[PDB]
Amino acid sequence: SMEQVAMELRLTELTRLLRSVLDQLQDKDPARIFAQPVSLKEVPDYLDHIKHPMDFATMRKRLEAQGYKNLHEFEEDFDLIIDNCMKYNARDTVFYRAAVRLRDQGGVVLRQARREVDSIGLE
Ligand SMILES: O=C1Cc2cc(O)ccc2N1
Repeated sequence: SMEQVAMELRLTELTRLLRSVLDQLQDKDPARIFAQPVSLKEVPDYLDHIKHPMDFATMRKRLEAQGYKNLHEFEEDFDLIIDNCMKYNARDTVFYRAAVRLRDQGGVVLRQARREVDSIGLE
């Protein structure tokens, strides 16, 4: 139907915006601490601690499959990256501190993304 196509165009548009958001968020992780899934070889007990692992590579895969239906879903995954890290790692670690900085710097980007999605009406 034309309606299905129209909705698919909207999703494709949302995906374009979220790709820009994702790039901006990942730029705030220049150490690439969150670039890839935590290695279960390097950290064999990780899944005993963290029940829903997340990372930028995994988000990017879901994104390119047009797997985010709205900004909320995307934000959920971003928050998993930060929240998982701040639980597994102690306060005095480079990992925890990187998560705090990513959360803080990233709030700015996500604040504008919310306004843009609403105004352009992408969801
Ligand atoms: O959250 C993490 C993931 C990781 C990998 C590693 O080799 C050492 C520490 C930590 N903390």
